[PDB]
Amino acid sequence: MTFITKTPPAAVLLKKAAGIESGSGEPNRNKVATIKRDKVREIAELKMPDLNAASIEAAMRMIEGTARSMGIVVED
Repeated sequence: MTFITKTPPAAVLLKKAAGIESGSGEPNRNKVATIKRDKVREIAELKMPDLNAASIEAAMRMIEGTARSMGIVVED
Protein backbone atom coordinates (compact mmCIF):
# COMPACT_ATOMS: atom_id res chain seq x y z
CA MET A 1 0.00 0.00 0.00
CA THR A 2 3.07 2.26 0.20
CA PHE A 3 4.72 1.21 -3.08
CA ILE A 4 8.17 -0.43 -3.03
CA THR A 5 11.29 0.97 -1.31
CA LYS A 6 14.51 -0.45 -2.82
CA THR A 7 17.87 1.22 -2.05
CA PRO A 8 21.47 0.46 -3.05
CA PRO A 9 24.43 0.06 -0.69
CA ALA A 10 26.48 3.04 0.56
CA ALA A 11 29.68 1.52 -0.89
CA VAL A 12 28.32 2.33 -4.37
CA LEU A 13 27.08 5.93 -4.00
CA LEU A 14 29.77 7.02 -1.52
CA LYS A 15 32.73 6.79 -3.93
CA LYS A 16 30.43 8.32 -6.57
CA ALA A 17 30.23 11.55 -4.55
CA ALA A 18 34.05 11.66 -4.41
CA GLY A 19 34.90 10.73 -8.02
CA ILE A 20 37.48 7.91 -7.86
CA GLU A 21 37.41 6.24 -11.30
CA SER A 22 40.91 5.92 -12.78
CA GLY A 23 44.18 7.88 -12.58
CA SER A 24 47.41 7.41 -14.57
CA GLY A 25 49.15 8.19 -11.26
CA GLU A 26 49.81 11.93 -10.83
CA PRO A 27 49.01 14.20 -13.78
CA ASN A 28 48.92 18.02 -13.68
CA ARG A 29 47.35 19.12 -10.37
CA ASN A 30 46.18 15.97 -8.56
CA LYS A 31 43.91 15.90 -5.49
CA VAL A 32 43.65 12.98 -3.03
CA ALA A 33 40.26 11.31 -2.46
CA THR A 34 39.09 13.27 0.61
CA ILE A 35 35.37 13.42 1.48
CA LYS A 36 34.45 16.05 4.09
CA ARG A 37 32.15 14.74 6.84
CA ASP A 38 29.36 17.17 5.92
CA LYS A 39 29.35 15.52 2.47
CA VAL A 40 29.95 11.81 3.17
CA ARG A 41 27.40 12.03 6.01
CA GLU A 42 25.09 13.94 3.64
CA ILE A 43 24.70 10.80 1.50
CA ALA A 44 24.29 8.60 4.59
CA GLU A 45 21.43 10.99 5.43
CA LEU A 46 19.58 10.39 2.14
CA LYS A 47 19.82 6.65 2.91
CA MET A 48 19.13 6.91 6.66
CA PRO A 49 15.70 5.25 6.61
CA ASP A 50 16.96 2.77 3.98
CA LEU A 51 19.41 0.84 6.21
CA ASN A 52 17.33 0.29 9.37
CA ALA A 53 19.52 2.95 11.03
CA ALA A 54 18.12 4.26 14.33
CA SER A 55 20.20 7.45 13.95
CA ILE A 56 23.07 9.05 12.01
CA GLU A 57 25.74 7.48 14.25
CA ALA A 58 24.41 4.26 12.68
CA ALA A 59 24.17 5.58 9.10
CA MET A 60 27.27 7.79 8.84
CA ARG A 61 28.98 4.82 10.54
CA MET A 62 28.52 2.66 7.43
CA ILE A 63 29.69 5.63 5.32
CA GLU A 64 32.85 5.76 7.47
CA GLY A 65 34.18 2.18 7.55
CA THR A 66 32.96 1.90 3.94
CA ALA A 67 34.35 5.30 2.87
CA ARG A 68 37.60 4.60 4.75
CA SER A 69 38.83 1.02 4.25
CA MET A 70 37.92 1.34 0.55
CA GLY A 71 40.62 3.99 0.02
CA ILE A 72 38.43 7.10 0.38
CA VAL A 73 39.15 9.19 3.50
CA VAL A 74 36.94 11.64 5.43
CA GLU A 75 37.55 15.14 6.85
CA ASP A 76 35.92 16.88 9.83
